Amino acid sequence: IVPFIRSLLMPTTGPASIPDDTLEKHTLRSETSTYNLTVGDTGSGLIVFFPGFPGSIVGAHYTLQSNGNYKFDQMLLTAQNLPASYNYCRLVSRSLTVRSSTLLNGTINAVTFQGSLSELTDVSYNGLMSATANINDKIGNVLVGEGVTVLSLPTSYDLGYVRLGDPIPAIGLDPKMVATCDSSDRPRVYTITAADDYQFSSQYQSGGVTITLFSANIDAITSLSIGGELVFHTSVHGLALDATIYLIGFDGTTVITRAVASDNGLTTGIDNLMPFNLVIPTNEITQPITSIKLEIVTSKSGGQAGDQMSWSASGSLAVTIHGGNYPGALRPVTLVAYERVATGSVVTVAGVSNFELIPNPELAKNLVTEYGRFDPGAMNYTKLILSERERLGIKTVWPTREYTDFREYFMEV
Amino acid sequence: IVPFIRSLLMPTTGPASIPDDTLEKHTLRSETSTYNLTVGDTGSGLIVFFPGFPGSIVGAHYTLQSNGNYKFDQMLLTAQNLPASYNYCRLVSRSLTVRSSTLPGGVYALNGTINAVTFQGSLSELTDVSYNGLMSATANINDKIGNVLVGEGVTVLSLPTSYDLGYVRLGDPIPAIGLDPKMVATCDSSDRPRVYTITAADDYQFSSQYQSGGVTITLFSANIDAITSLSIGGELVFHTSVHGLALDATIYLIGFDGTTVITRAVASDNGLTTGIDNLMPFNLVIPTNEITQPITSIKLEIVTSKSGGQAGDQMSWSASGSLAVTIHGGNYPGALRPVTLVAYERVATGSVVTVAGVSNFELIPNPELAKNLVTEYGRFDPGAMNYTKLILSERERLGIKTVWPTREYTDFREYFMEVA
Amino acid sequence: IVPFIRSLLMPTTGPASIPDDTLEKHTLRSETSTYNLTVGDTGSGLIVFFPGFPGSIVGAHYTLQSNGNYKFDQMLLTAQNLPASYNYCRLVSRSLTVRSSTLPGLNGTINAVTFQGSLSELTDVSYNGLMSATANINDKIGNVLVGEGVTVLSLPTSYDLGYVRLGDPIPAIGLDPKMVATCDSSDRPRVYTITAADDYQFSSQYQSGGVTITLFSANIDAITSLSIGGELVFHTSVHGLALDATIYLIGFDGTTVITRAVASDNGLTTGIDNLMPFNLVIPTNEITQPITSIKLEIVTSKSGGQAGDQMSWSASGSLAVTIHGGNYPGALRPVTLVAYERVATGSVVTVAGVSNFELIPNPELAKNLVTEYGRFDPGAMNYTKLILSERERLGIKTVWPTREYTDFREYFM
Amino acid sequence: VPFIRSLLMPTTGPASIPDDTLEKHTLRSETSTYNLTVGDTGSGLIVFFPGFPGSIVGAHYTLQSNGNYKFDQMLLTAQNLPASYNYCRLVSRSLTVRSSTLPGGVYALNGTINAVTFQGSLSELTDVSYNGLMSATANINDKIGNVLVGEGVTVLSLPTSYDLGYVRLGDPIPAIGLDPKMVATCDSSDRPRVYTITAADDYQFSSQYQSGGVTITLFSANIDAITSLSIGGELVFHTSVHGLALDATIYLIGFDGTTVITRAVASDNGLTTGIDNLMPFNLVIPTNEITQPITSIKLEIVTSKSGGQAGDQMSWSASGSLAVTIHGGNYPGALRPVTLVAYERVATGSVVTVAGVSNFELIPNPELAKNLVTEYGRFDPGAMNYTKLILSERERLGIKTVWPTREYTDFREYFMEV
Ligand SMILES: [Ca+2]
Ligand SMILES: [Cl-]
Repeated sequence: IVPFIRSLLMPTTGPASIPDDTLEKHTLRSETSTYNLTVGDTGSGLIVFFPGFPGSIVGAHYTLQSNGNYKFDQMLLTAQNLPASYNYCRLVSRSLTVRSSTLLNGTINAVTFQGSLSELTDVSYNGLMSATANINDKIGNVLVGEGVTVLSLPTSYDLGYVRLGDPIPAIGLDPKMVATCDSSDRPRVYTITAADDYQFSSQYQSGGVTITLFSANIDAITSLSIGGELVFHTSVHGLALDATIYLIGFDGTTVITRAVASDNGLTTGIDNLMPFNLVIPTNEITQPITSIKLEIVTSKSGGQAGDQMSWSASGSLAVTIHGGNYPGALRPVTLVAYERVATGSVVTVAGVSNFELIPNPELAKNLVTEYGRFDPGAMNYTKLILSERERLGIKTVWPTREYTDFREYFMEV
Repeated sequence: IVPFIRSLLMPTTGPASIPDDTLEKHTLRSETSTYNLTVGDTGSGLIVFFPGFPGSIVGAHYTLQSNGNYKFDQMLLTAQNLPASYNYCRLVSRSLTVRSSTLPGGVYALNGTINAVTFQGSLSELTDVSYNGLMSATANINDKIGNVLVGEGVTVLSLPTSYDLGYVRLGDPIPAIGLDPKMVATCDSSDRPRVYTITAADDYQFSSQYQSGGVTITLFSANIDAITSLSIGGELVFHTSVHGLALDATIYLIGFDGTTVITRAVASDNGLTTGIDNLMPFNLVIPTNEITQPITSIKLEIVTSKSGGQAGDQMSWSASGSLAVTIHGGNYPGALRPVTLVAYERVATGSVVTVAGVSNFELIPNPELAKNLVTEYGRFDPGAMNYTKLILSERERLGIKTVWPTREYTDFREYFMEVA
Repeated sequence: IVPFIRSLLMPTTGPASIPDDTLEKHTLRSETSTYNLTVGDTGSGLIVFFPGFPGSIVGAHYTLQSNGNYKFDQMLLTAQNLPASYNYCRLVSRSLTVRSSTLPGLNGTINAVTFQGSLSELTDVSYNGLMSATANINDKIGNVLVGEGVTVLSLPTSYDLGYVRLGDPIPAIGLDPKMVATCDSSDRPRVYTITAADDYQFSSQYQSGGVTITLFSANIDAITSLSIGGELVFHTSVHGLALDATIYLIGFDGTTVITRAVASDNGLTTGIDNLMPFNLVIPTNEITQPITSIKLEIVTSKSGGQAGDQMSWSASGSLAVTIHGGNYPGALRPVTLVAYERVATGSVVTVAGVSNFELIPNPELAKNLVTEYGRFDPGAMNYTKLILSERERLGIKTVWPTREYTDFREYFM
Repeated sequence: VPFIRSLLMPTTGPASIPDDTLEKHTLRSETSTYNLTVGDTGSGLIVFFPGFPGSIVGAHYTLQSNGNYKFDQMLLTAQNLPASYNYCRLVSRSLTVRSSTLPGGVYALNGTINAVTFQGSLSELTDVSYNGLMSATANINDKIGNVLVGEGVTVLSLPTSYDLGYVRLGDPIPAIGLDPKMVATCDSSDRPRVYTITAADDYQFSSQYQSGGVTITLFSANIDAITSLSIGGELVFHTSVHGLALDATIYLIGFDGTTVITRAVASDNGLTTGIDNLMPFNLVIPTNEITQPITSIKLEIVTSKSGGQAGDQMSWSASGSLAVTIHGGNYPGALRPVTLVAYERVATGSVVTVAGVSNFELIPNPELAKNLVTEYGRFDPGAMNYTKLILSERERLGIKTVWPTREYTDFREYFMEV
């Protein structure tokens, strides 16, 4: 039987080279993921998986709080940090199982959504059953003790190798200095026109008046840039602006704040320029970002109760998520939700990720790389299997008992 | 016969999945395009088609004016705006026919001819866009067609510019709320950007006698191409020995018809301090909804002024700097190149030039539609790609054109449905 | 025989279309490369080749100086400048031979290796050090006699690569005769993210003229246009301080290739966020030799100051260095190094090669150059995959002692 | 296979449907021929009911300068089936639309057509403009764009289910009455369509007196009807004000916005304070009163106070629901699907010519039964499977519901050879 197909459908058996046309000298590796997550007091929670992520980021766990909000717990990664040993990567296959081990203890709903985290319209335990219309991309009310298996299915082949966000040789006065070469090919770009002759008007107030000009859903796991410019016009004298950008997490928490304008004084009758020159590095992102908002504070230094403060603005920003549109980098997303699990129980996660990799300079001295086994009918066979996906029942989310049966039905044929 | 081949060569029969290695779960759709364009007073005009555009923009119509300049009429799109229902797209196949359908009351004689050609570059790269000059835009005999009767019509057939192309983000709206009711937020076509680099000045010396109101110059003008969002960055550094000088700088994006599509202030009353590097950064983002017609050039204007100046004293400065124009997803094959031009002349004024076609796509639904639209990997068809490669390699022998006199394309369709 | 395989393994026989799925109407061309390089007084040197470069840049020659440093000699290009006639390109195959052709008044050996990273990533570039840059026995060759020479053969780093924009000039007019405008290689950018400071504390006693520091230095790679964006934010309690900041791009030989002012007499206001944006664009025509590092200099000054006056500030910030089209396979990696030593001073090291391309003509040439999809050859790709997978068994090298490569050619014909 | 021939080429005549609805019947073809006149905008719309089980083929509307459509006339079959038959089933049908003339002053060609088959009924379309129609369906074989009017378009009726029952034709029944204008028919009834509307749920109405009463429209809803329907239900009115009286009328509006039928549902109905005032409807709208397809219904209420004076108050609260039953409305083909043929830029005064054939399975009325033999119909073992095979390969075969006539003609040849 075809190694690649075996690897694709049964990732835990090991890696195999993707039988496409991306002929690069590489090496094959398997990285395990093991976590024992703790259940909060509502007995409900959510694990967000990035099934196709080309690297060490596997997912994020959130617990549902009594007030109905989610709260970030932690990231789910591979056993080792790939960027420390390799510079390029391609995902070959992956599978993870989620089940309670601190065992009749609750149920799981799981779905594979074709967009990115912030694009979900409903993330409730029952709402997720509608995120996709594909019957083989959703699974409902599986007992937590039996568990669910997430299987990564392709979102395109002939994908390029991805830079891993590996550190680069650098020295600096600051011991907290960080330098990396980031995943960049195939950037995702968001364009936000925040104002088109927007008129702001308000009575003076010591300390100024704050407004949130806009708030938009965006997705980011790794480095991103925010560029652009706002132009302000005013008839009033003595106004000064303070502007700040906030990147918010899925749990509503602020993840990043950046000053864009500080005591920026406005001159009457002229175009007042407010540029954006922001770069958010990966190490600063502590949990997935799902929204961005801009705050503007208007103030009049020598003002007094009664003066009117006003200005008009026009402008657009561009948010670039480096490598964001690389299939698997932000989309798709597989959600595994659980409810009614006894508080304090352990939700156990166990999986394998298989990659095609290019070693970093030091490791390259000892790691041989090759083009990889020629297998003439491997791709055709894969295309045949995936086109017959519904007839064969190949799911992205499975009740583990069924996936196990599926594995037998495959090895004994 | 191989459904993909049938869709490729006869787009109006419907869509089919591209038999390459880009295995994504998707859905297949057909969008029609129907337009009844009006002929201006010169009886001449030009339709610019973007045969490989991965989305709803099919082309643009320009009428030729008596003064010899073109004038933008309107964009030609698909029946519905794909970005409103889908987030990702790939072009499978497309064909459009152009022919006259009317004669205003009074004209007894039908008149008019069409010249059409497929140019492997983007709009602003054409060296000649006159009715007869187009015939030389390419050397490939199967990518040009001349003097076809307007009443018979021409058929534009989209031929591949590479397979295994990735899905493209459609410029779909994202969830957002704002104080401004005119606020707009989208996720744009970005993979494979096109980048233009312009060194506007390398120690350029500017010198001129003061003048109330300032002195204006146009530092440079360059041809670039943009249909959707783009950004402009970089910087100009100014040096001066004169005191009291201030600069005003503006960027202009010009359309194919010479008109200004977009203007952006880059510098406003920016004072220049002597014996210091004066910095003028560019931080411009031009969203898609602001581009009303294809952009074919960019130019930079600088206004030098001396507030407390009088007739007689000299104004001057030296500058150095570069800008980078990034067209988001601009180099995605089909996004800007290639271009198919259909020119017509001698058509009775007031007649109707009718456009009708179909576009076929592989699409990924937006979140709301994904709740009701099933997506799949798509029929396995073992020899479809080989057959496609064989047909295209024999393109000249088989006579598969990108532009056809419609009668011939119709004959070609029959000769195809018989042999298969 | 399958044309493509013949072209791939024996580039000097001419071009052939790559049998992948990138179906573009194109034309095929061969560009030769010929150089007679002069050996310096140490008798030692280094030629850096970009085997997969999609265009006219073939390599760079450096001589080793008595003091142990390298010194840039010149670039190695194709006979004609492709961007002047074509706008898009893909590399089909390439091979170059390096051998001594002169005696002034035998001498010397060559070590060569193909490294899977880019120039600045090499950990050791000495004649002997190179032998360990890779672990692949077929990507290194040692102590070949210079008179016999070495042959560098370009092997694929992925197929189904897109066409690359060539950096061709665009129509433009300007007041400055020195004005330059091009459309650059851009798809698949490489991005470096550098966090230069995270509340970095700076402090020093005044000094007429200012105190200079080099905040950081990092290795990066660039051959063609790149851009630098981002921002530094400065805080200070002292009054009257002003900053000057400069970016330097350094070449492989340690020399300064490019310098850009980022801040000039930028005064710092107390108790506020002082913004220092980066808006640099470095055009290809300004890069005279490969860039291997970037550093930032900051000069702090207090105009009206006197001994005892203390100058201090804290800073935070990140920059993003974007190398346009830098991650396109072949544009920066891999690199093939050919080092020679003990060659008589004043000798001629002769370089001779052929580069084969798929090209799309510029507008003017398109009027007379016919383009086509290219020969259908059903099993060409499979055969290529088979050959590359049996690379080790067949002994297909990226660097060869020329005599062996010649025997290999016969054994093939 | 005769059935297939009839289904794909209706003009060749009728054939029995090879399903399981074994009834003794007779087979007939009824032609449709119309010469429609183009209005001053040069634009118009013909609405076809491709699957209608009877003589109603369609309706023609012209587009007016103000942007609204104006009803011209119904398109029927040569003869009125209900006059000779009592039951019916549609076998197959096709119609062509093309211009056949030129108002003097124009000499070559003028006009284009957009056509589409929508799977809903008329009022359910979201956009009926010339260009908007192109999106009514996502099926490429159910739409056709910018066909030259001189060449024409062909509408081909494709099935919306088989094993459909026979439909009563709305035939007259023996009846005598004192009124010469009396009418009695047995209507299409099987498979009614039903709309349920809640017009008010404690709605508060409040207004100042006014001579003649104060009028309001409680609700307005899109519904579809071509033949008889009934409207039943009840409104309940509560009030604290004494002396109030209500007048309530139901309006059935046509596709062109005009009122087609009105029925009083309350006349001078006085409201008693502190009690539930009931207002029951029992409206039966017979087919002959419906002059053009109905696309909406609205409820008008006039509140008055006979002995009131300026400054007097009028208020009440209301609750109510109604059921609109379209007899036989959900019978497949009766209301849905619909095929729209839109034309524009046609010279004013030109003639848009319609020509088609409808094939039916029929059961004669009592008088005709005396002379018309009926039978079960040819046994054709594989006709149904062949039909199912052709329809499943619809996209591969290119079998359209709307065609540029030249292509349909080519399609006919390619079939008569194979
Ligand atoms: Ca491929
Ligand atoms: Cl890219």
